[PDB]
Amino acid sequence: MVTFHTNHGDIVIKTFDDKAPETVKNFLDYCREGFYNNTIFHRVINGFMIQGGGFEPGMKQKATKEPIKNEANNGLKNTRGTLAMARTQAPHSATAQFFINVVDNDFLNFSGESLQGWGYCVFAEVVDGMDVVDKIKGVATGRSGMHQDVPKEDVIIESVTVSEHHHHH
Repeated sequence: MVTFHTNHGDIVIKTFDDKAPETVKNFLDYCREGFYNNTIFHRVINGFMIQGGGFEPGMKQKATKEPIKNEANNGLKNTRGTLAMARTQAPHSATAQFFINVVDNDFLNFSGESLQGWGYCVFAEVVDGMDVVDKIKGVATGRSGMHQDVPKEDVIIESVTVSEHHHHH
C-alpha cells in the first residue's frame, strides 16, 4: 500500500505487483527516494483523468531514470480509480509520471503490441480517498507555457508513505 499525502487529503493505493512487476518496482523506487515529494498534479481534466509525478511547482520538471517497459499487455483495464503510467509516443517511454482514471477510459486500453495498440499500463488502484481524487479532478485549471489543464492553484503531492503487511503461518 502507498499513500499519497496531497494538499487535498490522502490517496491510498494498492499496487498490482504480479501484473506489472517492473512498473510497480519503478514506481516504489521513486516513492522511497523522495522523487514524488513536492511534485504536482500538473494535468487535470475532469471526466478524464488527473496526471502528476513529473513537475515541481513552477512547471519545474525533475530529471528521471531510464524509461521502463510498457506492461499494458497484462489484461488490466483503465477503469475509474486505476493508476496507469503516462508516456509519450513510444510505448516503452514511461518514466515517473502517472495518472488516475476518473472515469472508465476504455480507449487507453492495450489492444496489441504496436504503436497504436500498446495503450497505457495499469499498475495500481485507489482503495481509499477517491473523494480526494474527485475533489482534485474538479479544480479550476488554465494554461502554463506549452502546457494546458494546469491547476490554477497547485495540487501538490507533499510526500508518500509506504505500508507493508507481512503474514506468517
